[PDB]
Amino acid sequence: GSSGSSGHFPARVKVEPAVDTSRIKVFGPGIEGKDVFREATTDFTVDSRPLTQVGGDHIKAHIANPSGASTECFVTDNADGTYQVEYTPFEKGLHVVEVTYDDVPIPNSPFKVAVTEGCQPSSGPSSG
Repeated sequence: GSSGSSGHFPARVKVEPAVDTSRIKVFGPGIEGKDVFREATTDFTVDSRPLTQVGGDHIKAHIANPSGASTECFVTDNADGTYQVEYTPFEKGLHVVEVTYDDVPIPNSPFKVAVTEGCQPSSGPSSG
C-alpha cells in the first residue's frame, strides 16, 4: 500500500507520440495552390513510408477559410501507401489546413493555400 494524497483527483499526464510523421511529404495543387481556384476540385497527395505501406484510414484534414468558414475535406486512400484528399474551397483566399496523422501534427502543417481568381464551373455550353 502506497498513497499520500486525499481530497484531490490528480489526472494530469502527458501522452507521448507513438508515431514519427516527421518525414511526410505532400505534393499537389490542393496543398500548393495551383488549381485550387474558388469552386474548383483540387486535391493533394500524402506520401508516407514509415507511416503506411498499403494505405490506411488514420488521416484527417481541416481547411480554415480567411473569413472563418471551413471547406469539407475528403480523404481518399489509394490502398497503396499514399493518401489523396480532395476539397472544393468556396472562397478565394488563404486558408489554414491542419493535418494530423494518428492524433499527431506534421512538421509541414499548418499549411497555407492561397487561392487565386481562376474560373467558374458555371454550367452552360455542352460538348455532346
